[PDB]
Amino acid sequence: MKEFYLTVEQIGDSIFERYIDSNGRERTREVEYKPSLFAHCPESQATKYFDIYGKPCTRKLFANMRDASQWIKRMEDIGLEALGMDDFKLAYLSDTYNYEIKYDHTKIRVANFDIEVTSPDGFPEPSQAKHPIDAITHYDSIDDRFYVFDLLNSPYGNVEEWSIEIAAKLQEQGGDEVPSEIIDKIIYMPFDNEKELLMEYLNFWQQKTPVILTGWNVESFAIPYVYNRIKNIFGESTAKRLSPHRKTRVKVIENMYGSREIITLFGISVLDYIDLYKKFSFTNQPSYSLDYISEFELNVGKLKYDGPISKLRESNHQRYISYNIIAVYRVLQIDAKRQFINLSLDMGYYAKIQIQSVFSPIKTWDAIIFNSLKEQNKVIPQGRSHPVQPYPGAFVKEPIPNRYKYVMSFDLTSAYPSIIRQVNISPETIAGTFKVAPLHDYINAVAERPSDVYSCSPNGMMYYKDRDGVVPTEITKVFNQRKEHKGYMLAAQRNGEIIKEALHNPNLSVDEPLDVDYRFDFSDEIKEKIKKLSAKSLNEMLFRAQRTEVAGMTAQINRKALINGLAGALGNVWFRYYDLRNATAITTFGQMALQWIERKVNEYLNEVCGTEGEAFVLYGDTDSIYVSADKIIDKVGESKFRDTNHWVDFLDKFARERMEPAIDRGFREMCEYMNNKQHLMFMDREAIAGPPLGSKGIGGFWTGKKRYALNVWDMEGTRYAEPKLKIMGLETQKSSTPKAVQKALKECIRRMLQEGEESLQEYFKEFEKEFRQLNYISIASVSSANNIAKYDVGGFPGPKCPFHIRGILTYNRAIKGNIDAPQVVEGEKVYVLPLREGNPFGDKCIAWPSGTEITDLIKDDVLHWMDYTVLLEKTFIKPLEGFTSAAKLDYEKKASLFDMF
DNA sequence: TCGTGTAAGCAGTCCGCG
DNA sequence: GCGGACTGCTTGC
Ligand SMILES: [Ca+2]
Ligand SMILES: [Ca+2]
Ligand SMILES: [Ca+2]
Ligand SMILES: [Ca+2]
Ligand SMILES: [Ca+2]
Repeated sequence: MKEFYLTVEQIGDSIFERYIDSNGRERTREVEYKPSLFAHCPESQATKYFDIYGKPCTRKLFANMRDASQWIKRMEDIGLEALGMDDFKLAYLSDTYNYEIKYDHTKIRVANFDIEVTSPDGFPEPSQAKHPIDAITHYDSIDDRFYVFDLLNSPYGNVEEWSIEIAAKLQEQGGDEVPSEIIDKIIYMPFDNEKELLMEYLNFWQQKTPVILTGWNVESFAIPYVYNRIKNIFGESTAKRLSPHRKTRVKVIENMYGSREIITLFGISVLDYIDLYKKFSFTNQPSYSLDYISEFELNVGKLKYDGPISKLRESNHQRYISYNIIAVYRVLQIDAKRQFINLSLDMGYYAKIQIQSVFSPIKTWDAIIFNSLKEQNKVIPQGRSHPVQPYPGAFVKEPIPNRYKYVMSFDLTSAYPSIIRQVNISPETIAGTFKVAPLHDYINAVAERPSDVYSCSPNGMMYYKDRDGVVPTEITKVFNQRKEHKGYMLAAQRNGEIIKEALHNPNLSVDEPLDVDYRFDFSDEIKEKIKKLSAKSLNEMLFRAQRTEVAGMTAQINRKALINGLAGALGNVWFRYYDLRNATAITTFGQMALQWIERKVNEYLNEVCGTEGEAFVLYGDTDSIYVSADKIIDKVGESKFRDTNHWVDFLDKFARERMEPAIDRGFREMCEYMNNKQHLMFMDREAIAGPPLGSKGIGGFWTGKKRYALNVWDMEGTRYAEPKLKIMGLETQKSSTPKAVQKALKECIRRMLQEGEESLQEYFKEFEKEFRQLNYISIASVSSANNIAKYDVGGFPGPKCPFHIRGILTYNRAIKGNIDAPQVVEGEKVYVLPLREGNPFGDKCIAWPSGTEITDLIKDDVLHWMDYTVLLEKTFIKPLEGFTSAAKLDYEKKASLFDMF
């Protein structure tokens, strides 16, 4: 097999590399790597190295890495550019792995771990590590085993061994319900004292040294706690054994307000799953406790126990250990679904970076572009300092607030990357500038043609047409990967809809789910077999189809994010290729493209309808248009349609055979106008939306920019078994809106779009009547909580104190004197409830940590004093009034002359 | 919230508005 | 009460 790296580090003048050799074995080596950097040289000096602008360079070979770094400093002192890759480990990987890396994940040691620490005096701070580590569960991907280290004797209690037999039993048998599929994979090790536990853990770690290290909050809690606890008991040298090279660094992570410390373990790649989830999931959750996320992702019930976690070990050690094990398994289950580890490895090896660098698109693209340029003997420019400067972004059309009955939407495939490719936007393809006219002059095609030689953006920039820039070249490669995975995702989605239809008529039989590849549209033979299957088999197939769709989603959406991140990075001062000329070239072209195509679509539709000046495009944001299809339907007449699916077919055909060719013609003209390198503006139909045929549903509505709802029958070629709501911006989509309120608002919208005014009125009346019965957590608002200390004046709200911070201050007064009560953590999320006048808490609201029950000390009082009237008005009635007034509809029945009977 | 970009919505504070 | 200036938060692209 071809060799591949596992980890790489610079330690002084040495590269430390862990890698898989050609026989599939893990090895470690120290290499005295001699880096090269570059300086500009005279034209007369023969060379094969050139900078990205074609200026010749001399290569400078250094005796060591320190000499290279010192040379960079002196070049700054002199005032001359020091060219080349200044991150020497990236240069090392580029030299050592000069080929597309093919990796074998089965050879990569992926460790998932979690620790328990009993603490009687509050949260056990990792920087202090003053309490014993009393449990570690460490899953190893190569062994496929859960290694359990269990402390039986502690100053906080002596306990009996954990029982695997009780652990396996149902909760109803008094067991812990540790999943049967992992029972045989547990290796249980009890210990008489903490010193022996930790010494054995370190010996185990030496034998099975993680390459990828993950878990939940491991970077912020488990790793620093373990490091500091070992450091406190044994000293620094022993704690450094967590690093295969015995090197660690306390790393200070800084943000807008305050900073925190993590421990860098040289030769390990830490990918904290909470951070993977936050970057790659595209959710925004009210809470990030493992319980909360596991319930959301897997539909598993919360791990239930009695009393505080600080007393769980002494009261129920059995459950304490089982829950530690299950917690590790839950992360593995989430990854089996979301496949974020697989993604990180794919992207990391593609870029040739430390795997943990996948969190940084700037680092990722720096590596990709460096490797690409190096292939041609080209030399990357030195990074420079730039002041942060604002620049313009996208155009968003102001919609007329209204109901919109029939709607078809269209948007550009990978808009900004497509613009980069079309225009040929790259640091080294800049050809010059032209005299800019107002944007509307380009939009309306009255401005003079920018260039007869170069490819242009309406911000004034001109680009070479003879050759592709490195940015277009590399962005295309990742775009092509994205396209492949999106294909699999959409096929799985379409396959899912087939199964859902079949589920209307399940067969009374005993059978098996079909062995199929859900990434490809089901053949006719598979469809016929599906129509004969039982509900059990069909539901298992639906589950598998949906898991395939999720896998495709992860792969495609994060590749989309990477290429969009390149366009964004051009506007970040820390990017080697930062250039506001290029950043603005993209965004300004985008504004033109949207408004240009709005004009073209309006022109086309006025032509087919025989009208003048009519606005068919009702809305657009960045790269999208929403087209009113009422007149198209009305030209045929609703009476002529057999059912809903019939008019959906008709609009689908109209979009594909009439609209898209017209859009394409419009964009081809624009490409010629701007003299672009290649026509790549592909604006495909997204949604077909409308009310069910013969209903009183309104179909859709807009309240304003970035705020709308559509009843969708077909999305990017997926024809739904049941209509699906596309809701954007509205409160149903905001993590701040209470859970039960999101649900109620969604049903209100569903009724508006599908059933009509009278149906909406019936539901409103019932919700208003019953909502006080809802569980307090389900009706609590949510907010991130920053700057608690800033607004805290002697425990009371200072000037301009935000509402949610006021709530936290209220909470803090109510729990004062308790070391056991949960503390609100700066920067994390809180639930928030309004309080009625004259409550014992002395203020108008209270807040507590999200994803948790409020502490028993105050729960009963909070419940008694909760202001249901304010809650309802703020979270439900106000947004609903917004929806209904926009839609020209009433949520309460108005009086009429009929009432007199 | 360490980690690519901008546009833009709504909640709430403060305070003007005769 | 509603708006504007402002902070804070969050979402859509
Ligand atoms: Ca725990
Ligand atoms: Ca798009
Ligand atoms: Ca059937
Ligand atoms: Ca879009
Ligand atoms: Ca599309």
